[PDB]
Amino acid sequence: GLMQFTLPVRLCKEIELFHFDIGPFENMWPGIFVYMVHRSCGTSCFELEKLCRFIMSVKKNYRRVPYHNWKHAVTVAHCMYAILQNNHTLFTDLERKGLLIACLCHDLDHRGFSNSYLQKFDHPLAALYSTSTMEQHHFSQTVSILQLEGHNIFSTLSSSEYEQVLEIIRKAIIATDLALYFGNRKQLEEMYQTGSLNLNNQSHRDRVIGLMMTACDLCSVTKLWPVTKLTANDIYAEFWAEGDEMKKLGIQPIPMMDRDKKDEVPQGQLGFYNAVAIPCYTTLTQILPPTEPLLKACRDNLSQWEKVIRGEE
Ligand SMILES: Cc1nc2ccc(CCc3nc(-c4ccccc4)cn3C)c(C)n2c1C
Ligand SMILES: [Mg+2]
Ligand SMILES: [Zn+2]
Repeated sequence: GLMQFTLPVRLCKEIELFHFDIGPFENMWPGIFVYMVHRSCGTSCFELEKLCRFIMSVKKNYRRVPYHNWKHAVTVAHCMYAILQNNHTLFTDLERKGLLIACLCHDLDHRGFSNSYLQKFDHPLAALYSTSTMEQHHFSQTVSILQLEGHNIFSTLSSSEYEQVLEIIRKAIIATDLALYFGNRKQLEEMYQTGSLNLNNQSHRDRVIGLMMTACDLCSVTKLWPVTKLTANDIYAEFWAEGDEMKKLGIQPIPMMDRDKKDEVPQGQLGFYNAVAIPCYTTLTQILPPTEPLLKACRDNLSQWEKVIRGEE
């Protein structure tokens, strides 16, 4: 009960910054996550024994793929921790609880393949879930683990507080389907600009949590250049494996997934920063001004990709 988690001084200070890298020591990531729950939620949010057992079952259910792995889960949760800590008074007790768990769980049991590949392979999961295939699976795996004995971290919540948090988590995880982000950000753009955005309106809060989920999920583009550059290799290593599997089904993959077209990566990153990342962190900064360091870091990385194209590195 009087048991803090504490971190070495360099981590204690840097973990509060949006651009923090959780580092290569896997055995420290559980403690980093518990540290973040304790500071953003409280030492009383979860029974430590249950939380530790829940974290280790979540870890066990992430696969050894190059990008959509346990490191990505904890990275996306740290970005959410940074957003929550810079926007102290905007979020409910239940939202603080639900969103760090949602982030840790959002890619549970990912196989390194897109919704599109599952649909073309005719994977069983594509028949069970016609849209946001992997994301409905991730929520389903979250509920499974919550129902393991000794794993219900929400046990002290009332019946209706419990249903509310599981509903925050479901919407948060569904929102990580990037196909839904474009529409969601357009609506948030219009609401903010006509002045109709209202954070007492639940359907509005939902949209804003959706955008935060996109922002955390994409946070590799908000790191220092050497982190951003090295994560991009992991990201393309999955896409190219998927491209290879598309070719096995007799389908030319899109160039993004075709390892023969590696040369167009710098130009593909530009498109991505311009069409997805910058718009994402721009609208997030408009709604939540203290998240501006994410937009600034993203702009700095776009400018580094421009330098790569000009052969200045
Ligand atoms: C967090 C993060 N999430 C993602 C998701 C997708 C992409 C890939 C962008 C991208 N490359 C291409 C491309 C590359 C080589 C040849 C032809 C086309 C097209 N397109 C849209 C990146 C870089 N991401 C990052 C950095
Ligand atoms: Mg995902
Ligand atoms: Zn993800």
